[PDB]
Amino acid sequence: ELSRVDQRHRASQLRKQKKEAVLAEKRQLGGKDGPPHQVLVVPLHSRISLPEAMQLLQDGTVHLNELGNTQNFMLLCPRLKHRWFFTSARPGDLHVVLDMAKVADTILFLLDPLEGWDSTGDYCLSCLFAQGLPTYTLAVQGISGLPLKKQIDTRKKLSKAVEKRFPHDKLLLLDTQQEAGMLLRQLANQKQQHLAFRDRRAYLFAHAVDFVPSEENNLVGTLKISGYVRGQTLNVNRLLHIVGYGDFQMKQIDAPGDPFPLNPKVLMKADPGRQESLQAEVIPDPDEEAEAKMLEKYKQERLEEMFPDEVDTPRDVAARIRFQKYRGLKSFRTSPWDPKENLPQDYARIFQFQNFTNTRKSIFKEVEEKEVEGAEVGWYVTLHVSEVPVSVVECFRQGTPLIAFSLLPHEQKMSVLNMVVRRDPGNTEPVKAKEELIFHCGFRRFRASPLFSQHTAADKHKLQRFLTADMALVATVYAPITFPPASVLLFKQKSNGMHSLIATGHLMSVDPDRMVIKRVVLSGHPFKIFTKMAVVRYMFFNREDVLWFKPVELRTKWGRRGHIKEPLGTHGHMKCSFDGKLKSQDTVLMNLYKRVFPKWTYDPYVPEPVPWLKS
RNA sequence: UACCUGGUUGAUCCUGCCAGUAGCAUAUGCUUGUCUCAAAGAUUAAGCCAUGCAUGUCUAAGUACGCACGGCCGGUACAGUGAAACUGCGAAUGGCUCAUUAAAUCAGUUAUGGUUCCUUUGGUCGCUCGCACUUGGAUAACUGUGGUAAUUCU
RNA sequence: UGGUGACUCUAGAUAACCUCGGGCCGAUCGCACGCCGGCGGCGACGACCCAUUCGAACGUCUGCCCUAUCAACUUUCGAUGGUAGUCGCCGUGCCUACCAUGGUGACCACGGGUGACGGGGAAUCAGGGUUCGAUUCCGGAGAGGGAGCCUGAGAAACGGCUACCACAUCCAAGGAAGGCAGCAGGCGCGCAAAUUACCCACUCCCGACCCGGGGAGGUAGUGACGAAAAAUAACAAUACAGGACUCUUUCGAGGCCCUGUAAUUGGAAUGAGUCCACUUUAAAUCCUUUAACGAGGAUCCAUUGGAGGGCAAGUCUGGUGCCAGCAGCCGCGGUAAUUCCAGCUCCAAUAGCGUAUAUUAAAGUUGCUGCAGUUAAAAAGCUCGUAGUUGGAUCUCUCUCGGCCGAAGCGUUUACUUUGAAAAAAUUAGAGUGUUCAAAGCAGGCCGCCUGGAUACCGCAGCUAGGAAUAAUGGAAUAGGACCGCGGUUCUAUUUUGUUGGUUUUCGGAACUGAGGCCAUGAUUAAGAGGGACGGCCGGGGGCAUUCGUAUUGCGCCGCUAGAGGUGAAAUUCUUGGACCGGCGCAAGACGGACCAGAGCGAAAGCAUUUGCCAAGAAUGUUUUCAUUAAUCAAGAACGAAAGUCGGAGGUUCGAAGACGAUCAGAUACCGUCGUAGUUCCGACCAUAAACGAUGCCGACCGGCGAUGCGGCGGCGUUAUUCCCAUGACCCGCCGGGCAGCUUCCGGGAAACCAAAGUCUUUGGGUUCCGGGGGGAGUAUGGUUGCAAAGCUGAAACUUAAAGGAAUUGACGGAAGGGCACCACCAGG
RNA sequence: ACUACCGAUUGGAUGGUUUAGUGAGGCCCUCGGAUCGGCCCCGCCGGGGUGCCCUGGCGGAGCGCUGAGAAGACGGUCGAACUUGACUAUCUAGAGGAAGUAAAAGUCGGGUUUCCGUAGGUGAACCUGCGGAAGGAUCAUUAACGG
Repeated sequence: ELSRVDQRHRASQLRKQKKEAVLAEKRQLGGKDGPPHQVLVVPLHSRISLPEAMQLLQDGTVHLNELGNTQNFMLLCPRLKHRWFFTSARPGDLHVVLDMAKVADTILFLLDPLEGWDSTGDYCLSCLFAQGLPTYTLAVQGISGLPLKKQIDTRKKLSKAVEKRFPHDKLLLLDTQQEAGMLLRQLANQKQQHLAFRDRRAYLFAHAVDFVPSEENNLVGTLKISGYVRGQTLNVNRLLHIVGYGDFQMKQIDAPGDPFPLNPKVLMKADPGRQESLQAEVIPDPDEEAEAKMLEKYKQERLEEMFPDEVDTPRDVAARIRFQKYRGLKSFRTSPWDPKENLPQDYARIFQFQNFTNTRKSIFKEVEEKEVEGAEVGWYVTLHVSEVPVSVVECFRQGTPLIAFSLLPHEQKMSVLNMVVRRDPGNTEPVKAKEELIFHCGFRRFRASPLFSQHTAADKHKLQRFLTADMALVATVYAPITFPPASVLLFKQKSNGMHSLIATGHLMSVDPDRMVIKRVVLSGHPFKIFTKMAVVRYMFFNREDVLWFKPVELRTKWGRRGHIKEPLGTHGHMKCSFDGKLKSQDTVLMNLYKRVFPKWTYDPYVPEPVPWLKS
């Protein structure tokens, strides 16, 4: 490039460009045009009382909103030219923390001085890492509640206790109002993490919610979700999803006056009939017994880890009947399988994409590179919803918040979701393949019966009958369609409504063509050995059983590969050819493959979790 | 401690590089009980900066009429301490960074017989043949009236 | 007057000047107060100037990294110099005016780049060196970019001002205000870096100042950057296991034997911790010192990498099965996995240890010490030639002024060596001294004293004084050369012509000159260096003209002609007009065989018919001449096979291209028939080759042999029909310079091989070019030459663990021979 | 569907040498005189020496004279910067062209020793034309020549 001025001027140009990008990013929050900065406060340890820090932090002009249980307020300061919205959460109550930490702009964690944090807070923090961190900001409370002598070593011990979970952060303390000024200054200017799962749709937080019942006996009426738009330009025709209560149609948007402007009734849109998105999720045209079962599950998992899929052939039931729908494959990787060969009535009830990647690109470019005529971000708007149950307002009076987000096109239909997911080491309870588990798949909450498979690059995926503690699996189930990326969480009712976390991951591409193959290997003990010829017993029990499964190729735990020549006895006595000679301590085994499909167990309603505790 | 080892071939002897070996410096991973030293926004961006601080100053010895004070003794010009303000000096030292800059900077060497110099130190300070037992006019400090949304504005 | 090495210095005299935007010659304060109405001691501030100190500012000599795909730069608008000025604190093209046309450069100017602030210095390192230095000390530069100022002794100052640019804060929209490359903090950038703490107590600085201020600085906080010390256990008895010793044939048994291992037993001793008190300190913290509690290993529990080779420590067990993976490299995985993943065991370092990148030593793989160039990567195609580098032998202290000495010249000038004085501290090497040891530190030690706080290095360049080998350079050869006296011309003597005005005092010194004497008067020698002469020759050395041969081709004539041409076979083609053929000729261009050699000449490319001319050329011979004139060469220049390219001529043969015919599962290579440019000559381009001895040029030493060419020398004998004298041709030697061969344990070398490819770790005669694993690639780009084709110079991105060189065997011959056997054959049974 | 070249849009933007022009602000010079003060002149007056010499105060005009002096301006100078073309140098959106890659078992299917330099065959390999090399495997003979 030469000519030192030329290199310098090119560098100055690039500097200008990246500074313009950064400045264009940072005005989107906490300002005259920006929406308020939502800060969610979690006291991790049980010794901390959030009211103490909450009143140290509340002083600036305050506006104390109130709810049934939680207490969140609005803060406005022209000194820092900053609008804050502080909302408090309790650890263990994973409902509230999970469904309102996915819209909060910055999370402030409180830590006791003596210990790191509570085990319940440890569970909460594990779940929050697994679903996505907006911005964490470490804080402590009891540092100045001790003399200096133990104070410095207390900070040292906390710094020791944090580096195992948070890799490196400074611990910013809260004891005085001036320290709260330092913290507020810190939270005003942070390297904001763009959690793209928030940004790609039009998500809105509700400050007011009013129910106008059309008919009180029908227990359904018009809802007034008024608050701030925080994602994209929100459009009426796109449907609206409430995080705990499903996706449904919204009828009207108005824009009233904002409650808290930084420097101190008209309707925006009604939904046209033809341009509306239609609510069509499917195609229109068509005590000690539990302990004993748990021990049986333990024995089954122990049997299905040292032996992969060894199934003993029953001598009562005929073998070609019990494995009627199975087929044999020469090689798992290379042998073709038709994805449209055998389909039930369930895949005649979902929606398929001709090309997912093209559709995802088109939808994302239509969101980003195009502008719609809806209300812009930062606006204090009100949404009138035609169809909603009453009880959500009751929940709005309980203490849980309401968050409503406008969906992408084709996000309400049913499809076959595939979730890349690995087991959390905190839980060790054996989970079978077709169990009913709760998915938190990115603002959605539902029980499902998934199917676990390997996460390889090939076409066929062998079904996993149990969840492995290190291998990363793919959970496949009928589910409402969601566009990746998406944080995915797996929970189970342990006892008394305690949601236990098992596994977490991301959402992979959604398609029904990803077939899952269930395998069964049948064992046989070779009791006669010639050179490259063997006579094997106890694999079948009839005579026509060997004749039915003639073309299937036998393999061997010691690596030999063969194919059967003839049946000899009336019982299961079987002549087999081989590449080489078997050892005397050897077993032959034959692979049988079938296509397996997930169960249709989907329901959007979820029970409210109780506060989590350790056994 | 003036050192070498594996790798071309059927095998050998070579040229020859690749790789290993030791250092030293930055980053980073994993782990970390004592104790004494101790580097630390140089590299990328000599990019941008919210807020606080970083440069002030009085002796017996320039100017005291702020009762601001305890306080003389009373017509005692000025008893004392002394805010403020004028005056004098400093603020050009220090700190910071390495962008510029290739006989430039810089280093040793010489020169000012080609110059400037606060301060400090020693000299010089009735050499001059031409109201002074004390000269003049202001201006702050203070009193009082104000302007401007606003300033260490006036 | 006084002084420097040198003044246009300092001092003195005279004539004057001395700015109204002006120069000094106390209209000042404090402290005690006191003596014959007047005189006074001490201190503070001040002041024109001088000197000083702290500096600043310009100059001087020497010393920077990479680049030629940067070779000419500078000068209209100062570039180099001269004179006068302007401005400046001064010296100057610093600026102006007038002149002159200069100044720098292959000793690399000018232009670029730099991931450049320079140095002290850091890391490594035998010796040499290589790399780094933003960074606490010194010097410099800048406060977002440029610019211009105020005030002041000192600023082109930014914690001062004024503008424009770029950002950017408060508005009441009229305006106002900026500058963290200061300390903390944020954003941003990133692989990458700490507290919006406390204090002026230490160190020092500032002020009016025994008092005030100090994000300078100190002190704590974060801190596995790096560095020093150093715990995680010690002893005894048992209980086993081994090893030796003794007694026992052995098995076995003992020891006042050894060595291990024990969630075995016993006691004692401790620190990490929790905590008091003191000390520390500005107040603290820490370290140090005390009470109190505080330890049985089944924890107050050590990690990080590894166990195929390099490279220490397992062919241990289970799982996965050329999958997953491991592995820097070589490689492993395809089922007994020595390499993956676990367990156990073990190794390495150890409060540390992995990885990535940069750089260093290894790398004698950047070579000055100290590499290589026949075949592995490499010597230019060849010669000339400038700068550069290098270069034969030779030669052994004094005359005046002052007290035997000091002053003055030295001696042609340097390089070299040695000494001396100057060369910042820290860092480094290093002396001393129990920081408890140590890294450190500069302290400390003894009954108020006694001491330390050294030293060495500090390259080059510049001063200094000796040395005179070695290496340069000079002193007399048209003799206007030295040393002495004998004279002239001119300018001058600073005192002796008491005081003088003087034409003259004398004396002596300087520049040009005429003879004389004097010097042992003055020229080292002739390289087994070179040049140049001269003699006889010698050669396919070159050019011009001339001449000859033979073949081929064409034409004319005669004769016989029906086939001829070609091939492994064939076929295309010519011919009955008349081929091929045999002969007589003519013409056209070509080429100079056999002679022809391990010969010859030429710088190489290359050069072969006779004769003449032209100018060369080596070697030999010389008791010739010049006397160092030489070797190799960046730049630059002639020649340069074939092919090619421009203009002409001529075209016999042959022939790129192009046209036929054969040959087939697939032939398009293959073979034979024609045929254009070309091959030839003349004049210009082109400048490349396997341009090859795959071996730069010059010089020295180092084995043998017996042939050849040229020249010379010495010769028994043989031939010119015995030769009448010399003279050519054979034979035996010797010398010099060549062309080559044989052989050697000269020595080299990886070897093949080589009398050089030797005299090379026992490494240095001079010099030129050039190579750095293999590809990309002699490619792209740029410059330059060329009509063009092309040539010369010439990368990188990316890519691989080999590519390569010499020699030794033979699995195998689809290579050939033998030889064997009534389990093979002949004759047969 | 994913890369990465070329490129229609002078695509736009910014900087360094610049040609020409314009030129903020400071400084210097020439001016200028908002004002402030003084020297006079009157009118009211008090004193001394004998209405006259000078005094203290007030107010007035006399463009009477004098000292200081602000704004502003011509001119010089340094000079940031602004506009216009050229040389550039760089950053940043793009219709399209030519490519390639993963996905379709979809349709049709004998010769040569090895080179080097040039020129032609069609760019290269290969072949041929001309000139060169070995880095490519030497068996047999060779005294007389006089009459």
